[PDB]
Amino acid sequence: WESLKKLLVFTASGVKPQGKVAAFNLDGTLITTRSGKVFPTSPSDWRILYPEIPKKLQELAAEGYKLVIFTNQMGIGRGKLPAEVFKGKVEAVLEKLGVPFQVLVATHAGLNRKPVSGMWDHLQEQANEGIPISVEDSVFVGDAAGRLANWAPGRKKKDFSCADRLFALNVGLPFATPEEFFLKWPAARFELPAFDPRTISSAGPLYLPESSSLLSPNPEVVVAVGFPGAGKSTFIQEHLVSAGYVHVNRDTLGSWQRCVSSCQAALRQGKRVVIDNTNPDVPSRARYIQCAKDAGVPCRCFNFCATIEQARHNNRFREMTDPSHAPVSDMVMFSYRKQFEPPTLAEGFLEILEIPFRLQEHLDPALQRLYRQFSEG
DNA sequence: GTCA
DNA sequence: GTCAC
DNA sequence: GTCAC
DNA sequence: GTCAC
DNA sequence: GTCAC
Ligand SMILES: Nc1ncnc2c1ncn2[C@@H]1O[C@H](COP(=O)(O)OP(=O)(O)O)[C@@H](O)[C@H]1O
Ligand SMILES: [Mn+2]
Repeated sequence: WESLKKLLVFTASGVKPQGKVAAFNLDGTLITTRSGKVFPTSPSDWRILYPEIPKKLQELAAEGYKLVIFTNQMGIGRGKLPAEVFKGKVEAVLEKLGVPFQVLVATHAGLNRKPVSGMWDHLQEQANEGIPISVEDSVFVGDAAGRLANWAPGRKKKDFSCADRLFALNVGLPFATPEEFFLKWPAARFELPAFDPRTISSAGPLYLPESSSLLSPNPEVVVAVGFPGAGKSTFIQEHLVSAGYVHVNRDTLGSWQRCVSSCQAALRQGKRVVIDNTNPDVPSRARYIQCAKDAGVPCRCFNFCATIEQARHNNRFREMTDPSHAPVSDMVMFSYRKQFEPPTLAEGFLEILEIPFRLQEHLDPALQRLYRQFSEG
């Protein structure tokens, strides 16, 4: 065993560096509960999932594969499951399996939690003896495979997650469910998430209508509207603030009232101001429209188009890339969704720019890779 | 993020 | 300093 | 309660 | 956390 | 402490 950075690593005696791997998930793939319940009642509540398993694990072992387990255990980092308790469930599990295994445990959220590919990377980079690992000559077996309800005669309930299949996808590993793999069952029906980060691009206009202009040389108030994670601050900094707009932000000032004051003062200095809040509904936007009317200046709306799933994906990406910032929770997202009212001219706007979400152009490579990965099961 |  | 938000 | 598989 | 008290 | 899930 060893305790690393948001990661656990049990390495067995007899585990040998190899250039192909056969990796599995733990719960639901190698073992299951005797209870028939999701989580283990006793710490004795576990049995091998199929009797075929140790036999196949032995063939693979001799056919040269390195044997590895990729398991999410966040209940650990969240204090719902003491490490040493779990630390030895797998030690136990290993013996009944017989074969030498290498175990990688994702204790927390972030790059290491499947479907994101951290644990895999940690293996090719640090956990072998530098010997490369052929992705296509490898394989991942997992039960979190997004299978539909009633995916087989016996099996009624839909999978709780598509995390294992998506992990495979992000890596490029061939994938199979424990039944397809161990029992030679035929591929089951399944569905992937509706939002696919791989097909997001930079193609198309930065804003609509294209006839309009992003900036104005005269004082105005620009009111952003959009989910947290829609990319408002990033866009506003790159195109408005760096050109002289005063950046007014509740996150920074503490209250809408202070935003209003600060907007008022900026207009008094003859400046152009942008309100970088979520501003989801008519009453939130009216605050700033009123300021514009009072100062006798135009008010425009930048309406950020990111969908909830796009914004959630960005939020996950922020957690992994920018930790000093506090994670927005889904509750915040669902609340925005219920509050939301489309911006319209009747509110008193001079115009409304729609700002579609467009992948960042010259994005650094290694972060493009990360951004491209499915980040939730 | 928000304080409606 | 407490309060509703 | 909001980061158990 | 800030607002209005 | 509130919210939607
Ligand atoms: N156009 C874009 N392409 C790729 N990533 C983006 C884009 N806009 C924002 N991001 C990333 O998404 C996250 C949210 O950005 P941010 O501007 O803070 O959103 P908001 O201000 O709407 O909450 C950040 O990680 C940021 O780097
Ligand atoms: Mn922001």
